[PDB]
Amino acid sequence: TSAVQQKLAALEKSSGGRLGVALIDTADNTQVLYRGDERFPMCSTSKVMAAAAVLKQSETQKQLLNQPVEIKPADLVNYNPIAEKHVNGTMTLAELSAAALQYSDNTAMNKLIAQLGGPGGVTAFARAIGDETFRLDRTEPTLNTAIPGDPRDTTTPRAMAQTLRQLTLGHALGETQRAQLVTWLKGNTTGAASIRAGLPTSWTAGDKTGSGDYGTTNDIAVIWPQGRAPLVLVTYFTQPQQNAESRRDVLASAARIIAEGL
Ligand SMILES: O=C(O)[C@H]1C[C@@H]1C(=O)Nc1cc(F)ccc1F
Ligand SMILES: O=C(O)[C@H]1C[C@H]1C(=O)Nc1cc(F)ccc1F
Ligand SMILES: O=C(O)[C@H]1C[C@H]1C(=O)Nc1cc(F)ccc1F
Repeated sequence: TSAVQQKLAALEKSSGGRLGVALIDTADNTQVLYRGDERFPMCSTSKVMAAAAVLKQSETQKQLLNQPVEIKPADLVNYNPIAEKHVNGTMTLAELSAAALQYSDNTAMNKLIAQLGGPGGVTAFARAIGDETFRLDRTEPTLNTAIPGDPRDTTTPRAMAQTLRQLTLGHALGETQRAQLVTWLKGNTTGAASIRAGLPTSWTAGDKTGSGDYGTTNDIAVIWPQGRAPLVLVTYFTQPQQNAESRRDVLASAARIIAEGL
């Protein structure tokens, strides 16, 4: 095991939880992995798959993103920063995708799931792009129960890094769609204490965070340094106590360790 792996392991030991990291450097396509093949609860990081899948639909349904979707009072779940603003109104599939990605809105995510025919339809997209590891099983908010050993709504750091790469840097999506996804991720509001906090301040990043029970604290990011090829980094973290507090600082520190290890 490398120096970076030794430092990640020490970080993990200090934290009291379980840490999963995957970095892909698109320069030589080398990967740095820590518990890169263990399952972790995705929590809101799964929102990237649901949004990408609706993007995929729009490559044939050209005005899909502009379609109004009713927000009903019964639609609202535990955390709806944007959707609660449009109750007895409508938001578009574009606005829903933005709200899900940028504010982590759970009602928004449930609309995206419905648009895909259920959690199976989101998993269908993963399979359509070669990700055989991602599984989405539940809707919001129960997908965040993050129960130790539960395989539902999990993926591995290696799979999610490979997927995020294909979506934002690769050609799993049409160009218009990819660029929309990159824009959306770049404008995330929830990520300042996570991966971004561990990165040289002049790097551009887009990311999606996620949190859940068992103090589960996640972030997935595409990163663009300057004068070197982009990176994708996944940092997943979960803890033994059901009511454990969030540890975004762990993700910041994993990303600092990786950033130094380049
Ligand atoms: O075992 C697995 O995870 C893969 C082979 C199973 C599979 O693709 N199932 C599956 C895929 C989907 F996209 C939706 C529902 C499903 F049950
Ligand atoms: O979905 C795929 O193309 C890969 C996972 C393989 C598969 O057989 N899929 C699959 C299996 C199932 F049992 C149900 C739905 C599915 F899509
Ligand atoms: O965590 C997020 O990204 C936002 C979506 C909100 C959410 O459901 N998270 C969440 C769920 C839980 F069940 C427990 C803790 C949480 F932080």
